[PDB]
Amino acid sequence: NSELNTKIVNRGKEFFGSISGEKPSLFNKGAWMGKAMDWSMQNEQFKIQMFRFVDVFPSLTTSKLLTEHIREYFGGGAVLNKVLTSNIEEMARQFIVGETTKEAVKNLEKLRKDGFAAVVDVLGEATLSEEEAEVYTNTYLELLEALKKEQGSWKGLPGKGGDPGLDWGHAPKVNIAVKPTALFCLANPQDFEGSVVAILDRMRRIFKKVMELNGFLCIDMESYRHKEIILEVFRRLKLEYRDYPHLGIVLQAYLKDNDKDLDDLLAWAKEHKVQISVRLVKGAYWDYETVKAKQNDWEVPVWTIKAESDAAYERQARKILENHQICHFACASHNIRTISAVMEMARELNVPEDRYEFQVLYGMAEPVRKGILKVAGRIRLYAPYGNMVPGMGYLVRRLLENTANESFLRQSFAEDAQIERLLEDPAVTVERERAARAGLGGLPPFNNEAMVDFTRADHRAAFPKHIAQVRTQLGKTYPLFINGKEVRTNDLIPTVNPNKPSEVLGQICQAGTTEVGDAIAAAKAAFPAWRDTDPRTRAEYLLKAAQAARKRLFELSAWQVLEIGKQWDQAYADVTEAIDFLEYYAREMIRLGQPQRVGHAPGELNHYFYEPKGVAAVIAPWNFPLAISMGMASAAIVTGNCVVFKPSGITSIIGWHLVELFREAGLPEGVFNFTPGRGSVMGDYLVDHPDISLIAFTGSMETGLRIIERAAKVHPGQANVKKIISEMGGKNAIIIDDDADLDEAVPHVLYSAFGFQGQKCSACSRVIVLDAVYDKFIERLVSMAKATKVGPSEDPANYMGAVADDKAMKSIKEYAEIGKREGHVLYESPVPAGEGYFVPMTIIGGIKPEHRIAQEEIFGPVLAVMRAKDFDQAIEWANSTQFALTGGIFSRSPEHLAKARREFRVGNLYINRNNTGALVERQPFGGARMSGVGTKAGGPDYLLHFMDPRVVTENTMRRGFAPIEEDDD
Amino acid sequence: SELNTKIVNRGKEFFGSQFKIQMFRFVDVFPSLTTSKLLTEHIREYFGNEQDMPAFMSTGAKVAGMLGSFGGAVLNKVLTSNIEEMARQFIVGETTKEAVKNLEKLRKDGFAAVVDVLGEATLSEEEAEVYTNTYLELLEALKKEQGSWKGLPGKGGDPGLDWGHAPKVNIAVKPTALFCLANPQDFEGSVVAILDRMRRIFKKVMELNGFLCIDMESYRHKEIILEVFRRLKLEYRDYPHLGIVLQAYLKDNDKDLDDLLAWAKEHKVQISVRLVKGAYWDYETVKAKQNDWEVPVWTIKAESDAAYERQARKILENHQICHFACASHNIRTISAVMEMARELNVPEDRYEFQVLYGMAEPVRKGILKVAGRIRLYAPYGNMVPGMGYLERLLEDPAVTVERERAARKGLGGLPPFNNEAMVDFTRADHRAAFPKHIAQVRTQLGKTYPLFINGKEVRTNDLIPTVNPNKPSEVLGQICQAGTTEVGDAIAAAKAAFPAWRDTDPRTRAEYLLKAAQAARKRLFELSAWQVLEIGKQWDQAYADVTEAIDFLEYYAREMIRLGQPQRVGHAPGELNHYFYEPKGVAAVIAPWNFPLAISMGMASAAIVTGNCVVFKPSGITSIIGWHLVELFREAGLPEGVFNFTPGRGSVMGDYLVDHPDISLIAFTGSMETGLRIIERAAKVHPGQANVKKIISEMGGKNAIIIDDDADLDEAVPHVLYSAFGFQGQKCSACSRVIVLDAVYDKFIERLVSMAKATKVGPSEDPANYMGAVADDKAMKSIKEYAEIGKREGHVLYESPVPAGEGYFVPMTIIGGIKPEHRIAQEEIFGPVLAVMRAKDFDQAIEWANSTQFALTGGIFSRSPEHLAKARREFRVGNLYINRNNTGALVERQPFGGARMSGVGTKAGGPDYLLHFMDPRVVTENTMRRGFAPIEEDDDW
Ligand SMILES: Cc1cc2nc3c(=O)[nH]c(=O)nc-3n(C[C@H](O)[C@H](O)[C@H](O)COP(=O)(O)OP(=O)(O)OC[C@H]3O[C@@H](n4cnc5c(N)ncnc54)[C@H](O)[C@@H]3O)c2cc1C
Ligand SMILES: Cc1cc2nc3c(=O)[nH]c(=O)nc-3n(C[C@H](O)[C@H](O)[C@H](O)COP(=O)(O)OP(=O)(O)OC[C@H]3O[C@@H](n4cnc5c(N)ncnc54)[C@H](O)[C@@H]3O)c2cc1C
Ligand SMILES: [K+]
Ligand SMILES: [K+]
Repeated sequence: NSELNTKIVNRGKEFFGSISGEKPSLFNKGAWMGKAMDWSMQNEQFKIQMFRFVDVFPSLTTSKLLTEHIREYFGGGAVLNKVLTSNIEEMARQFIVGETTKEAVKNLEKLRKDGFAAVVDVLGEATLSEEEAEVYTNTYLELLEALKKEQGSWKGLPGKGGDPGLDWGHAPKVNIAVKPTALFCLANPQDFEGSVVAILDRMRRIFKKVMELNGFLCIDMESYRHKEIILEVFRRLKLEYRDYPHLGIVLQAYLKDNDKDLDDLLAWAKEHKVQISVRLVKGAYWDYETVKAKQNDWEVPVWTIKAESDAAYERQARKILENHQICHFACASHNIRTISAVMEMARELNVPEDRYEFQVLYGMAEPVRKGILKVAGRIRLYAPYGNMVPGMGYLVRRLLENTANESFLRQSFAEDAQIERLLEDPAVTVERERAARAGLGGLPPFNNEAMVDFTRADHRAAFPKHIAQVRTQLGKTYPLFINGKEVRTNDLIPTVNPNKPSEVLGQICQAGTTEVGDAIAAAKAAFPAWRDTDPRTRAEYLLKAAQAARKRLFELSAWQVLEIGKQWDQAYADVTEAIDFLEYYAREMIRLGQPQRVGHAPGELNHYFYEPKGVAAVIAPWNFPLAISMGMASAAIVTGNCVVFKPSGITSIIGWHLVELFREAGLPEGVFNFTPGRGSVMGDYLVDHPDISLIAFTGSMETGLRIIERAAKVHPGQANVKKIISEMGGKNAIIIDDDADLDEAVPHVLYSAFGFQGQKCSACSRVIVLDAVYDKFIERLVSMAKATKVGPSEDPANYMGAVADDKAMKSIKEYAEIGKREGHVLYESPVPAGEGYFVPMTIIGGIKPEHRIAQEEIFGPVLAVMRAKDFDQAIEWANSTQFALTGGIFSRSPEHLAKARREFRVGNLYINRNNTGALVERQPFGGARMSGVGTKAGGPDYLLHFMDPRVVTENTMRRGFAPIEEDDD
Repeated sequence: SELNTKIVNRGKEFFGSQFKIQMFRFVDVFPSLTTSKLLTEHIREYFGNEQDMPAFMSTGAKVAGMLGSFGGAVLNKVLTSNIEEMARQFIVGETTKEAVKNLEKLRKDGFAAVVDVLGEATLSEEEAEVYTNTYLELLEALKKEQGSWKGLPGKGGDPGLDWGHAPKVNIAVKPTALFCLANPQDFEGSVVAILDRMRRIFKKVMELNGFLCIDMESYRHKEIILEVFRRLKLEYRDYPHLGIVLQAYLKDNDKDLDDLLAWAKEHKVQISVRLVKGAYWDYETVKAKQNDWEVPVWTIKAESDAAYERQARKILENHQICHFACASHNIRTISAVMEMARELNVPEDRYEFQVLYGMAEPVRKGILKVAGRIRLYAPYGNMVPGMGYLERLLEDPAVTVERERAARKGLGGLPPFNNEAMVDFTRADHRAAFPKHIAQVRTQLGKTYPLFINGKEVRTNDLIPTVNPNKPSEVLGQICQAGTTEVGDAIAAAKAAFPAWRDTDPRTRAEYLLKAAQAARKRLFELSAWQVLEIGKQWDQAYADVTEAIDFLEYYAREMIRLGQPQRVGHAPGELNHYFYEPKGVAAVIAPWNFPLAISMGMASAAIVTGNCVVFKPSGITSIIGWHLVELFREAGLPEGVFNFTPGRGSVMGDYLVDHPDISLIAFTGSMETGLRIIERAAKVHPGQANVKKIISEMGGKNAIIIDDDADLDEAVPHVLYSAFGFQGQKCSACSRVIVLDAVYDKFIERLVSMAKATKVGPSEDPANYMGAVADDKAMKSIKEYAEIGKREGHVLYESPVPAGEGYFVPMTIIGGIKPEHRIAQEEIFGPVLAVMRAKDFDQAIEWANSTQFALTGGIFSRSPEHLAKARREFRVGNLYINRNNTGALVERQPFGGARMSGVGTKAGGPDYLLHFMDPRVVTENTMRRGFAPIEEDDDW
């Protein structure tokens, strides 16, 4: 509305005029803080180094660490140490009211004398243990106890009447904020109910004490990952205390979901006949959400045009004010436009002042704050307190917030103010900027398949449903598939659920040597026509197989949950990876499929091109039973070979999915043959066969090396020297440097070691921790481990579950016993009673390179902890096995990271994240040494391993004449 | 511009006085269509394109195809008749009787004549004799006729002469038609062979006081032909009727002309010159560019039109000593000669004009009415095959030149790769270089060649003499042999050198290869001469070995620079993935004797430049050439231990080297038997062994060339002879089976065997010899037994003489009747034993081509697009060559290697090769800290 907007602009103009020349303290260049922010706003490279240096600072406990990091980041001594320490502490102190409860209450009271209310927060988020969650909870209880004893002596902040005991006459004097992720270390929508209950139970304990002193509790909103969980905690706590009005929730206007979330919540309040309070903010995690989404192949949950967040805020604030009778409103913004909008919308709607207040962050926007105090009178400061390390996330969000290009505050106080532009109706700005914003073979470029996203109710509902549906399909007999036809044999092997082995999923026919011979012959007969099929047409078959899998994504995942004990996310990622291989290798064949002219001499034409080899034997593992199976089979297929495929005997139903997918794609008969069989009956037979030209194997070293020896022999009638593609496992280390962010390292190490019960060739089985941070890291690692539960993978509350089968359990348990003798147990989890191949989550310390569990691949949930004296020994220890598949390092030292990139010679080295989870294209996967033969699946050199090059050279000069070609010399 | 205006006007006077390509292709191939089936198939194929053809042709082609051979007879009758009639407009006859008759209708029209024989390329001594005797036969017929010939109208002189001064009988002769192996590589032998035949023809010419003119052919033979003319002139100084052709398009011509005139004056003789522009322009430019030779011709057409006038003038000036024939169809060129002569008052007995008999009759006559003395160049021979073989315009070309002249990339800072220039025996310095360097090598014999380990020479008590296979009494040197102890020391040195070398920047590693390449280039003739003596390489074979070694160095240097930069993969924000390559460790390089520098350097330098360290075992019979690698890397300053030289007895140290746990890669080129054994032993992982051993293996072939029934035999025969017998057949790429279609078989085998008969077997230091001794006594005994096996299996067609006395000589041997079931159709002989297989149809030819366990190279000669496309698809070898020999793969142009029992699919000299010596690594970094990440340019954002 033009009339309302005019009032808003005019108020905004009066506001700017009143603060003309004033700047927030943070930008004051008479202080280190101000100069650093100035430099950061001027130079992106410096900003990154500066903010990263702030993050690593608390770990720099020695003079050596401090001076070296300064040189590495930016390139008597005691006093210089304290100069630097004081500077960083100044940056942290900028945004906090204290370090202890006592100091906070004291400064809280000085703030009241200046006329400011407060919402008090205990710094902390993303907790790592139950014990840490308890400390955080008890800190709030301690705060409330101290506040209960002081508030009686507080005169209520000046207001226009009401109760002089209350702030402004109506607001409770005690107001606290709590971050839900500080309340549960395993908060995750994958375990939606368990997360809600764990957080709710601690929140209730805090809320009960709040209600004791008639105070206000506001629940902060954190990353999008937990948004739905947090709304549910609020709804549940609210209904438990339906008559208590002082409970609030943060809603984030920068979220696309927020128009609906706010509508849902207002309707919900009406339906349940309760009142609510909403602190409307834009949102604090924008940089994170954008990146996190793209990295994890989820949809971006925030608006990406800044004005869209402003417009949404004005929309949503208006909706709230219109509903002031049921919804109390806290306007939390430092933006003069946004603030003036709220003031004029409230005026127009005639909203009583007891229904809305203004909030700003402590240590920011002081001139804006001063204006609100003068004009509105009701201004509350978000006041956090605590130490630098638990407050580091918050601190960095403030540094980013105040220096961002799109920041209102930066544009008002760090740049020359363009007031007319700053005060524009953001809806108008959205229209303009939205307007302005507006591969080969015809194929769109490759993108990894969307990962399951348990923020979605439908994705959360899908798994229990598909798992149940799978259970309606048990008991079937799975035949061989040879030359386009189903072939039954008499020999059946049941396949069972490792988490509940009495549950039989199906019976699998076994191929004898005769049937495998029939499969090889069919592959061989099909080969000439398939070899002669256009590469683009072969690619099209893979694309059709991918679409078929895409249609069955949840169903395919559910099968893996039951047949091999994949957790929901592990199962889904297995299927999406199979899909990625199909899409990526289709495109790779299209690229490689066109002959290239080579040389540039006239009178001559040379073309270099590729052809397939013949029949490929594909021998797949059980641990990534669809992904790796499909990767090897489809690479061989798309390059023009025909395949005889032996799935693992314990994931043969998953192996059958390859049959179903290629059948739906309509692949020609003979090109793909499915011959599950007993290795003792047909393993050597398949590898030895004279008509095999390629073997693609992923498995243990022992088996891989045996195949490599047997395959080397050229038998009578054998056409080619057999090509080997082999991936043979690892004994992978993660190094924890002394400057590592332990809050990051702990959950990544835990996932690397115990994800899918440790049954990955990439799994971390050695964590090599520098002596200087050893006790601190191990305490935190063990504490998080203790909170995790072992049990059936179909139950998403469980972190890990049964290993693959009875033989694997016996082998892993024997290794666990060896390890317990070699070192000392640091943690050994309980397991469920009754049936299931359960091995405890096991962590063993005191391990050294000479120990068997530091050398031999266990392939189970047994983590060796190695205490290294310095970074040089960590590297040496990392390199001390015969394997070299993956590795990880947590370090914030450029020099150490460079040393690791050069010297930690593994196939896939990961810096500051888990060392599992390689994605197609992004992380081509595979290594050398005893871990493989240097082939990397999902990368641009892989398909060539399944082919051989040919050249055709033509003499184009006939009778002393040759046609000129465009690229001739 | 006095003469110019006068030239323009002499010219003005004169001026008043897809389907087409398919048609040309059809006439070309027509003489080969010897069956109705062949004829209908080629009509169907050549004129089948519905879109690009007239609908008459398009519809006829389809009809021809549907009728098949049943429709052939009527087509042959019609097409032959029409083509014979067409040919009659360019060729004066195919019998002497028919010739004379038209030569007389020509005299009775105002035209003199020069007669030339148009036939197939001379590929044998018999064919040279047929050509020669055809001239003798025309001269006898002309002798018996020129008496009754009324001399052409004139102004003075003998009226029993043409124009009163010109002999009535004039013949032109093509030099290379007199000697099928004419080659400047054997300059003197080529001169003598041709001269001996030219002399016999000339005497018959002098017997009837006629004129003999010696044609000029391609640049390859120019200096040979000039020397022939001289030797012949001095033999008959006083006989004035001998002529030579000079080509104005050659940059050499100015000096060649001046030198010839001088030479004449000095020896006090007269000469005659037929000045032409040049008939081989496209050939010369392509051949020069394929070999990095100097381009011998101008490349602006006007430059040739200008050079002609320059040179015609100079000739006319010296008319007292040099008679002159103007041979051009260019009005400006004829005009400008005319006036230049008449502006220097050259008597008319000193210049005549020559044009093609095939020139349009009105143009031919209207030109006579201005120039007066026109001689017709009159081709003579078989009509059908003969036809298969067949204003501003008046401006001063020098002006045109000044104007058109006036009107007129690599990475890593390095120029783009280009193959090292091949030796050029048209150069006197290149011809002189081999005898010199061979003699210099002979001053260096008798040395003891030590091991080279960790930068040091290491001697052992066990010495093996290396000898000349063409003269085994000649001992070139003694080679120290490494026992297992020394090989272990080499392996340990390599392993100790590896970490520092792996960490050496790829651009720096490449720099060492570039320095080794410059070092080899500096010693090219010397390095070549050594191979001539140590392994019996012929001059060109030796030089090509060294140039290929240089090419591997230059190419692999560039490949490592390309591959050495990590590449970001993926495009997710908050994340950096970099994909890059690392070396494996110690490489065993086990090299063959047959390309002793090229293959050795290729495998060694590839391993070295990729960051591996090398333990190198040369063949026991080419260890001095192996020592050259030591010299070259030493001169490049390669760090100690990176390259180690350990010749040793395979029986003593071969398995030890392959089996060693510290070896990570084995690069082998050699026999299948040895390669497969290496593959089996390398597969095993021994205690302490770090990697699964990587195999790079090339294991030989049983390579076929298919001769389709429409093949051009003038090209196919010599290419097959070279492919089979070049370097005594000792190549993994050699043609050991020639599979010949039934309809062309008898003609092909006659010409091939007759060519083989013309060649000589003997010492490879003698450039006159085609091939020489095989590698050693063991090879000789083995090859000879295979020959005896073959002779029992099939039918010997040719077995050459060999020199008496010492030397490992195997006869050049051709055996027919060979079928796929035969041992010599299956087993690699590696010597000069060629199996000839008669295939009943093209389908069978393909099936026979694919009938061995090998698949290295192949070749096909065909002019059928459908047969060629079938070969490209189904003749599945690593390197298939169409319409040329199947040997001589060049770096980059022909990356080399195959699969089946021929190799493991590695191709030396190509863009996938270096990757086989490395393993890939990925580093993945999470760049997000505390909720923010640096924005990268290549991010999806
Ligand atoms: C008292 C208080 C409590 C808060 N509590 C929370 C909380 O519990 N949870 C939470 O997530 N946030 C919370 N916030 C908000 C957050 O911390 C920032 O303070 C706030 O987003 C800044 O907005 P603005 O109107 O002050 O400044 P502005 O400069 O107007 O707005 C900046 C905001 O715009 C958004 N933005 C930036 N770039 C883009 C873009 N390209 N596209 C779309 N949007 C963009 C971001 O949200 C950014 O913070 C709170 C804020 C206050 C004052
Ligand atoms: C009677 C007679 C005898 C002959 N004898 C021989 C012989 O023994 N040896 C021999 O080699 N040929 C011989 N020729 C052919 C001669 O050399 C030329 O091929 C042809 O005659 C030139 O034709 P032109 O002067 O009529 O016409 P033009 O159009 O004037 O001349 C064409 C010529 O220009 C030259 N040319 C074309 N393009 C370029 C370019 N881009 N740069 C530089 N030069 C260029 C070529 O030589 C080409 O032949 C003979 C020709 C005749 C008529
Ligand atoms: K199972
Ligand atoms: K020798």
